[PDB]
Amino acid sequence: FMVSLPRMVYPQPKVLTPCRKDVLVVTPWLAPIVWEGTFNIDILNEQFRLQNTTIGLTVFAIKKYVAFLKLFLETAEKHFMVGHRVHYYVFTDQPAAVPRVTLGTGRQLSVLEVERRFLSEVDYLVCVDVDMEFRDHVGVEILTPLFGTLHPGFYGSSREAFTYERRPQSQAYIPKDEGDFYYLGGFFGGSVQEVQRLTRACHQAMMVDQANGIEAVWHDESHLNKYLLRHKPTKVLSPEYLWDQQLLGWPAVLRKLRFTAVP
Ligand SMILES: O=c1ccn([C@@H]2O[C@H](COP(=O)(O)OP(=O)(O)O)[C@@H](O)[C@H]2O)c(=O)[nH]1
Ligand SMILES: COC(=O)CCCCCCCCO[C@@H]1O[C@H](CO)[C@H](O)[C@H](O)[C@H]1O
Ligand SMILES: [Cl-]
Ligand SMILES: [Cl-]
Ligand SMILES: [Hg+2]
Ligand SMILES: [Hg+2]
Ligand SMILES: [Hg+2]
Ligand SMILES: [Hg+2]
Ligand SMILES: [Hg+2]
Ligand SMILES: [Mn+2]
Repeated sequence: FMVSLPRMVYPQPKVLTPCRKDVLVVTPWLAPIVWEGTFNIDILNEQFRLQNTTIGLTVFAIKKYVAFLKLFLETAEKHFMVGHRVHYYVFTDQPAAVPRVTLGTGRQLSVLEVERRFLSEVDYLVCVDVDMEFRDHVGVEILTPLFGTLHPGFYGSSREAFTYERRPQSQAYIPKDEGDFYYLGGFFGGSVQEVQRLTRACHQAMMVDQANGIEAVWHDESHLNKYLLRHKPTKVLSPEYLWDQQLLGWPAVLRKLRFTAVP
């Protein structure tokens, strides 16, 4: 049950004025593609807060990667789901190496040394790479049953150029005439149920490939793309959500660089 939104004063949307004229803002299966300018964050924040939404953010930090945790968490505190309940899940082989980062109210962190727990603790799961930093707003506009993010190096490429797994012997196989977009393995998420369905599917597919003596060209990312091709995401995030300014600069089409690679 969703309660009514309170009175709000904001610019009236204009039916005869496109949001963005330079980019596709909706997929052929009617899923919004999230770009700056397409959403009113005040309306969205209201909608999700009225649901007392809790977002889980998962990251793996093994070996030398534990060094990226401090900046990742500090910047997440400044830009990730601020105002909402957040639960960080850090999977690491070095529990004692996790930095002591100060968190805002309503936010907590759990260290898991290297399920049904996520189903009882959070509403949405966001899975990202740790060697990154938030530089701008990453909020509830991304929440939906299942979302993928456009790879910053292939958003303008034709499907034929996509680095999908091309060997029929692999479960991640996608022919040259198939494919919507090339999604990043480093930033995906959705409801706990949908995320677990995706990871369960990829885990099984990778096991089959392993038994068959084959390894997808881009590992988990290849399987993720196969899954999202066959199970269309309900929202697609623009490259604003995972960029590398060092390797790609700051194009005009990107009004904001929200989450980026650490040099
Ligand atoms: O030895 C590793 C390799 C990868 N990772 C995690 O997996 C992510 C993605 O792999 P990686 O960053 O090495 O490649 P990229 O995805 O940067 O090409 C890393 O950012 C970490 O979050 C890790 O913890 N230990
Ligand atoms: C995930 O890659 C990045 O965040 C940096 C992208 C920089 C611009 C060039 C993008 C294409 C080459 O990057 C590599 O692409 C392959 C798939 O073809 C994998 O996604 C690699 O992780 C990525 O580094
Ligand atoms: Cl993860
Ligand atoms: Cl991840
Ligand atoms: Hg708009
Ligand atoms: Hg995850
Ligand atoms: Hg998969
Ligand atoms: Hg997998
Ligand atoms: Hg996957
Ligand atoms: Mn990475």
